[PDB]
Amino acid sequence: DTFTAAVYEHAAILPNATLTPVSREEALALMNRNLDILEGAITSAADQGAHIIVTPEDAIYGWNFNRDSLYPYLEDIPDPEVNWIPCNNRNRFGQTPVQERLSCLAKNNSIYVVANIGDKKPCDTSDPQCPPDGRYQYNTDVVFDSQGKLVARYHKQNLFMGENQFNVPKEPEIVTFNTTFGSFGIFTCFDILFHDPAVTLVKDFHVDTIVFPTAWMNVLPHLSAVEFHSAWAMGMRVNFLASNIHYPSKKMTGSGIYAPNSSRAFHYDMKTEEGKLLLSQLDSHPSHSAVVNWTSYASSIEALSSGNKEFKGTVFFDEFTFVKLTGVAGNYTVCQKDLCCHLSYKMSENIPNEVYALGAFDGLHTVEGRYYLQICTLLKCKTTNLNTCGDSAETASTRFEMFSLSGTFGTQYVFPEVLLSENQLAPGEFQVSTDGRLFSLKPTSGPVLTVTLFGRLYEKD
Ligand SMILES: *[C@@H]1O[C@H](CO)[C@@H](O[C@@H]2O[C@H](CO)[C@@H](O[C@@H]3O[C@H](CO[C@@H]4O[C@H](CO)[C@@H](O)[C@H](O[C@@H]5O[C@H](CO)[C@@H](O)[C@H](O)[C@@H]5O)[C@@H]4O)[C@@H](O)[C@H](O[C@@H]4O[C@H](CO)[C@@H](O)[C@H](O)[C@@H]4O)[C@@H]3O)[C@H](O)[C@H]2NC(C)=O)[C@H](O)[C@H]1NC(C)=O
Ligand SMILES: *[C@@H]1O[C@H](CO)[C@@H](O[C@@H]2O[C@H](CO)[C@@H](O[C@@H]3O[C@H](CO)[C@@H](O)[C@H](O)[C@@H]3O)[C@H](O)[C@H]2NC(C)=O)[C@H](O)[C@H]1NC(C)=O
Ligand SMILES: C[C@H](Nc1ncc(C(=O)N2CCC3(CCOCC3)C2)cn1)c1cnccn1
Ligand SMILES: *[C@@H]1O[C@H](CO)[C@@H](O)[C@H](O)[C@H]1NC(C)=O
Ligand SMILES: *[C@@H]1O[C@H](CO)[C@@H](O)[C@H](O)[C@H]1NC(C)=O
Repeated sequence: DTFTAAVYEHAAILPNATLTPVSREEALALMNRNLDILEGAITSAADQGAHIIVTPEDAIYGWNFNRDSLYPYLEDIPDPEVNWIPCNNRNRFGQTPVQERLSCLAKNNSIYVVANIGDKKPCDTSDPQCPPDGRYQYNTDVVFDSQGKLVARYHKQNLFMGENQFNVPKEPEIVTFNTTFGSFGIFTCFDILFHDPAVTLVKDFHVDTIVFPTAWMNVLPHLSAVEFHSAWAMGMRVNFLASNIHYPSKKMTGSGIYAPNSSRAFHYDMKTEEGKLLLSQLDSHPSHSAVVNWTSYASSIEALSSGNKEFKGTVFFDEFTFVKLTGVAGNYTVCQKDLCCHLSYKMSENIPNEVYALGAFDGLHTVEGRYYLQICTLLKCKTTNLNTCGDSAETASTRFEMFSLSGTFGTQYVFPEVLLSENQLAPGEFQVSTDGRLFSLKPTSGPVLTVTLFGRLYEKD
């Protein structure tokens, strides 16, 4: 059994903003301007045979808000158990025009629709956890099945820096929906960097596929959307539908359809202002059985290089211990604290004025979010100057005939990243071994920007 997956990257119409909160009518008009565009993508996807379509986080109202300015955009989204088709019973829960339209879009096009909107939950001064505002406001994913029925509601657990317009639920919501084309899990944006609910859906609830509305700000060399989201799908052995906001001025671009084996379709564009609809086939029940011990090989072998010239380099405000790669071929080992990284490589030719380095990082990230990292990276240094290794580099000229990366990871959550010039994925030019080695299967189709083993130690957060 297979199915056709669709994702839409959306150039959103943002509200004029801000000062005084708009009226419901002004809020609704903006939301309908965005919905008219999403309607175009949903209908085409459905006409092209897609069983499900994911639309981005904040796609209907954007991201510039405080609690009071956000309020007029919010609807009380009921509990999915309530058994409701808003397209067939429009006023069951009072004034709900957005839910009604999303329900009709899914129903009239006979397709599952995943969208991100805002939930309002009025509360009284009685419960202590109730805000002085008189309500809870949540960043909410809604899922409508092919008949227009609300089948899932997910309130984002992991809020980002300055997302002050929203609340966090007391307990993480582990939201799943079952279909004739697999079991589906859902989470949003920054959730992909945490354990709850992301890891739990995969490891405990055994979902086949994740639907992921995102409004992702790209941070090279490891946290470009297409790169990290496909790495997480590969590391977690799950299908993954990433639907992102298109806003190049904020480095927002990178939607795709990912399988456990490799990427299946992807989109990156920093040049145009246009959205993009992607479609691709996937297995309904892929194999999740291909287990990897990430420290196996690396903890068995001895250092591949001795007494080398090592230097400190900054990668996304994190201080990595690096080792320059000298020669068209080599074997290097570099360590930082409990982590030892090993690389075996051979370039297609040595390109002049292009420096590559092997980096190790074992520590806590703190800038704009706290999370514990263990990273082994083969990266293209931005320039020939070693103090530029770990800086955001978008192009490279060095292809590689072979690579084999590994590390002494103190975690089972390691995401394998392969990123080519210019922010292009490499399907299926690489594989991961049961030993925890990220290695090439052919010479790379294009020049390499990075080959990384991105590990998360959730317990040390
Ligand atoms: C989400 O929805 C899914 C889909 O509906 C639910 O999964 C279904 O659960 C049913 C109940 O447990 C399963 O029914 C039993 O099936 C076996 C036959 O084995 C299957 O053969 C199928 C046809 O070839 C095949 O689709 C199926 O799935 C595959 O399983 C293999 C592993 O073997 C895996 O590799 C694949 O990826 C895929 O999952 C199996 O191979 C029957 O023997 C069994 O017996 C009957 O019991 C009935 C009573 O329940 C009775 O009517 C009858 O007389 C027999 O005694 C059941 O019919 C069904 O296989 C399974 N489908 C899939 C695709 O998983 C899932 O439970 C839902 N989850 C939640 C949380 O709600
Ligand atoms: C993944 O592979 C590694 C390597 O085999 C596994 O880690 C190893 O786990 C064993 C336990 O089975 C550890 O042994 C212990 O050694 C210490 C002394 O050093 C002591 O407490 C005991 O003598 C015990 O035998 C071993 O040290 C450890 N190695 C490392 C580097 O952590 C790992 O658990 C495997 N995981 C799976 C699920 O396959
Ligand atoms: C690389 C990664 N990118 C990232 N992380 C998180 C969010 C996120 O959750 N957003 C939610 C809505 C959003 C609020 C800010 O304005 C825009 C819309 C962005 C977006 N991009 C990252 C991680 N840690 C620090 C910095 N960046
Ligand atoms: C869906 O169809 C119903 C009638 O079939 C119609 O009233 C409604 O406007 C349609 N909605 C959309 C957004 O297609
Ligand atoms: C790297 O290691 C492999 C395996 O030991 C070896 O075949 C290869 O020649 C080495 N290359 C260099 C340049 O050290």
